[PDB]
Amino acid sequence: RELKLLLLGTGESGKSTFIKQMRIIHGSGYSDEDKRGFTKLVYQNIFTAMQAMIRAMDTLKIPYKYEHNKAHAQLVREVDVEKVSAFENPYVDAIKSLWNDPGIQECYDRRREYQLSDSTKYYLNDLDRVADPAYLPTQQDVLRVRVPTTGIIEYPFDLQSVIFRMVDVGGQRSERRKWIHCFENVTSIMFLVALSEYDQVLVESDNENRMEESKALFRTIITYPWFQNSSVILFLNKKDLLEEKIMYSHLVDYFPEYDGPQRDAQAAREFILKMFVDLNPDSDKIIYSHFTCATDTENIRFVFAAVKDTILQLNLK
Ligand SMILES: Nc1nc2c(ncn2[C@@H]2O[C@H](COP(=O)(O)OP(=O)(O)O)[C@@H](O)[C@H]2O)c(=O)[nH]1
Ligand code: ALF
Ligand SMILES: [Mg+2]
Repeated sequence: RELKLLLLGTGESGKSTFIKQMRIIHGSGYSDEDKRGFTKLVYQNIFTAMQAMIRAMDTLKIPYKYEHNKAHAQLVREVDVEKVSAFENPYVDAIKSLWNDPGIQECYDRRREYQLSDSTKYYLNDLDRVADPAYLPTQQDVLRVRVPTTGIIEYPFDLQSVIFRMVDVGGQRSERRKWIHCFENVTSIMFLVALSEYDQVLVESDNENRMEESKALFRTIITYPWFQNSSVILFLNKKDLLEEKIMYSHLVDYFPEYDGPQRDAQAAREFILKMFVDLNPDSDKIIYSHFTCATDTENIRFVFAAVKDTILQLNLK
């Protein structure tokens, strides 16, 4: 009855964000209790970002500008999110002072040297409103919250006239080996790759570029013999991150083969798309690609409007 889909990609790529977007558009919008729960999630995300960037500053031995905030920094090291609660007054001022500190700002601008959530800037801009006790996060705040998924999570859903069940899976290397069981009757595969992953290395490995791992995984998935009868769609996510990363980072250093002009977001996107589509072994196969940004509802709407039609045309029964 209902067709089975997979959302595949390396960790942090953005699969769960697309699941949230699909639920929001063609499902049930999140309720007040949902946002109340997500407030704590946002709180621990902010705490994790603060701790990670302080640890990065320490490892990189970058001096601080504010001596007083150093005390707060120590307090930051003492905060533990296992026995977590709502944000408290003594922490909001310290976080604001740290974020306003130019030294840690430069450290974050150098974020390529360590792992960090892409939502850090958004929450930092939010500042008091998010940290305000009267926290009423909007759909954007809920979408821009990071919660590492793990294990196979089937998400039943249906279109206006057809039923298409999705499957969200983890992207961490240790977890990918659990996918064996979700390939039983795949009707079409959606693959997510972070356009901005070209600069950051994996989390599980600090020496392998994320883009190389993503390309290897895409090749491995296409090489699967039993997917020959299933369509594949390559969602190029996080274009809004890449349009700034390229402006701030040169794609030549990551992949020198991209000899195109610098600062051209469209050129870099086209180069990445060509590089990924080249990995297919046999040209008779067709690969559909769509630039997108899971954090924007309109882009997901537009992409899905055609993805559903393509899937329906692919499977006539
Ligand atoms: N700015 C931006 N952030 C994104 C986009 N896609 C995903 N993210 C963020 O990336 C973080 C991690 O994505 P995640 O949901 O874990 O994807 P998953 O690893 O495949 O499950 C989330 O907190 C999202 O807010 C995007 O297109 N643009
Ligand atoms: F990297 Al994930 F769920 F965020 F596998
Ligand atoms: Mg996830």
